[PDB]
This record gives sequence, C-alpha cells and structure tokens, in this order.
Amino acid sequence: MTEYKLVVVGAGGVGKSALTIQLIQNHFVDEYDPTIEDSYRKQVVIDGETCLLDILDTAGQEEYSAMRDQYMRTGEGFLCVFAINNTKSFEDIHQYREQIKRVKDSDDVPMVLVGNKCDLAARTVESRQAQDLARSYGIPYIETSAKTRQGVEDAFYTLVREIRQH
Ligand SMILES: Nc1nc2c(ncn2[C@@H]2O[C@H](COP(=O)(O)OP(=O)(O)OP(=O)(O)O)[C@@H](O)[C@H]2O)c(=O)[nH]1
Ligand SMILES: [Mg+2]
Repeated sequence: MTEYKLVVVGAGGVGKSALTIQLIQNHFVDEYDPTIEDSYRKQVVIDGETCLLDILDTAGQEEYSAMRDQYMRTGEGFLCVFAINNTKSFEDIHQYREQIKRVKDSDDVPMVLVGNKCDLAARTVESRQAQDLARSYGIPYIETSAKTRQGVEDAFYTLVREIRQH
C-alpha cells in the first residue's frame, strides 16, 4: 500500500510524542518521558485510501543534531510542533523549518505548523501570530491538544493530504 513517511519535529516537551501516541494509541501520556527516536507504523484508511502511516517521533534534545539530517531526508511530510504556552518553542520553529528545507533541497516541502497544548489557559503564543507565520511559509496552521485529542487527527490527516498534493 501507499505509505506516508511522516516526521514529527519541534522543541523538547512541546508534545510530539503525546500527539503521536494519541493518534496511534488513543490516550494521553502525562508523564515525563523524553524521546531519542521512536517509530510508529500503523495501517489506516484516510479518505477511503488504505495506507501506512510510517511516523518518526524525534528528539527535541539539541544534542541529537546528526540524527536529524538523516530523518529529515527520508521524511515526506513534517509536523513542526510548538507549544502555545512556550514562546521559545515557537521561536525555534524557524530553525526546524530552515533545516528541513536545506536538507530536502526544497522550499515547498509538505508541512503543517502545529500549535499544541491548546487545552491550556496560560497561552503565550497568540493564534494570530502562528497563523501569520504559517501563511508566510505557505503551509497550514492547526492547533491541537494531545490531552483532549482536539485537532490531532486533523493535523496528521492534513499532512497526508499535503503530501498527496505535492
Ligand atoms: N496540557 C497538555 N500537556 C501536554 C500536551 N501535550 C504534551 N503535553 C505534556 O507535555 C509533556 C512533554 O510532552 P511529550 O509528548 O513527552 O513532549 P515531546 O515533544 O515528545 O518531548 P521530547 O521527546 O523530549 O522532545 C508531558 O508532560 C505531556 O503530558 C497537550 O496537548 N496538553
Ligand atoms: Mg517525545
């Protein structure tokens, strides 16, 4: 079947694993459990197409740079995640986007900007500023909560659709 190589990136603790585990395992992980590199393979049906989601859940730790170019080259689509209560994670998005573009030789790679932890009250990043950033990249902006599952399928399925349209 058609396989989609999806890669979730972003700063440490923004919820990359929590989003992925919600998608694949239907629950919220509330624990501290930093990732090195996890792979998830799941057969799904999206818009009537049988497909395999091949998802790589990456490390936010900056001490894992080298591993990054490797996975950025083979991924077809990227979720670039920040947390809406962590401005530094938002500011970091530019560095992940630039790194992906450079290793993929492309300024138009399938990507979604994901503002996670939208269940939380203490927001520090306004949705308008992330939407503006996303428009500047020409990609969709989707807000999510791994906690409540708000937006989770929407983000991953939107990314699959971006890959389909590439
Ligand atoms: N309130 C809430 N907390 C969340 C949400 N997403 C993740 N978290 C919490 O934030 C913490 C870090 O979430 P992870 O999913 O481990 O973060 P990560 O981006 O995978 O981190 P690294 O693997 O270290 O890069 C955890 O305590 C999760 O429970 C979310 O949408 N809402
Ligand atoms: Mg993780």
